[PDB]
Amino acid sequence: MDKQIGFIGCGNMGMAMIGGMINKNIVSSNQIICSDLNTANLKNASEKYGLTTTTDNNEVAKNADILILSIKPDLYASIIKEIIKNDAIIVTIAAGKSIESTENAFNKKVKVVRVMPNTPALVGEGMSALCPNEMVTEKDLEDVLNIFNSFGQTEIVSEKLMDVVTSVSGSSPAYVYMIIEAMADAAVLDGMPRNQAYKFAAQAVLGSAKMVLETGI
Amino acid sequence: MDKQIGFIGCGNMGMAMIGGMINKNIVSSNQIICSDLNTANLKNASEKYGLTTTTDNNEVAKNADILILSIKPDLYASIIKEIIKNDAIIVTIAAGKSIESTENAFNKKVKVVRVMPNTPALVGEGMSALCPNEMVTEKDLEDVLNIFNSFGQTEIVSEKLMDVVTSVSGSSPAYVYMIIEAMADAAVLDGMPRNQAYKFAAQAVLGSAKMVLETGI
Repeated sequence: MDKQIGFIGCGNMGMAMIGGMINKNIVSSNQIICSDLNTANLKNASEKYGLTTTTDNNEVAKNADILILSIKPDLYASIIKEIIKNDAIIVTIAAGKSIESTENAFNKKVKVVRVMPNTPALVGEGMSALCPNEMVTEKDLEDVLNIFNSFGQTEIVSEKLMDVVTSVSGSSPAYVYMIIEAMADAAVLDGMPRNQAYKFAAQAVLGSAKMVLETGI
Repeated sequence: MDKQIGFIGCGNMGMAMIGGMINKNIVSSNQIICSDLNTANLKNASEKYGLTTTTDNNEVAKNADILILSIKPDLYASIIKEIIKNDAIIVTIAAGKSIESTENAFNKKVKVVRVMPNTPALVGEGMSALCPNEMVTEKDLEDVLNIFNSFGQTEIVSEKLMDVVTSVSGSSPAYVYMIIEAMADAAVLDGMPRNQAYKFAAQAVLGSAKMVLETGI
């Protein structure tokens, strides 16, 4: 896409999203601008991707066709705008704040997509739940999906199920770590080196999950 | 590679390997020849990939620089050759037969790589253990790794650990199905549609496993 992408917040999750978009050739680095409250994060974004960085959240929002907000739930009210483009798509992540809440911060009729991504986005295997408001068009939604598809899978869900979404992704790590450790320990006891054992176990788990994902619904 | 690839056996696993190699541009379909005892399998290979098929296992072996054997463990002794190229790499899959055993069937000094792949190769997320004999060169091994890398991960293991390899991949499906079902059921009880619930659960598991695979050894 020829869209300008703006990130308010560029810690681990922002970096993950930018990495996906570049890896999948969805946008070029010269189409991305970011801010963060932490200077080390700006430095990391700049040095890794070569994108435009700024200390002014207004410079990010000024030209952004898609504006991604990845800040503390507690900071939302503060950051949220008269400078945003009239047709900008606002994307809120690490949902803890509803679409209603975000609409009432901008006041006006604004396009909003509330998203709940998860940690494995960091390795290109995220699961992202998206919920658009009524201002978002079919093409607008397609653009946001293309972004989240670049580092994981995506699903459209009602806002009422976002709680259920958090539950799934909050539980998975413990469940997975337990079965990987079990398989890896059994292998180590049978003579396999530990680093090799974890690789076999993790990839075995990943492959079985992919089988379920792709075959037998 | 400019190598001719030969498959004796082209059921699910052969099809998986061919699909990976084509998907990753490792070889073109015009570099692949296959046989199988089952006519429906030959038909499937031909119609899906457009490769050369034959009812003669000798025609497969005649020109193959890499010969992949994916038949019944019970059929190995029968199929195994004076026609094979002098420098051909013999790849045995679904290991139940040792390198020693395969060497003694060919009689001569033959290059052999015993491989143990697993079902999720079918979806591009296999875990393959490889063990070469002393005739295989560094470049020979690299070529075989490139093939198995095209539908999964790979590891070089001693033959004594192949038993451990079978154990890991034989146990994973039950462990994974149990945690995916658990997560999916909890989501369904909380109002999420079942097909959506399985997608979230499976991708959550896949992502956590990828995190272990990539970060923290």
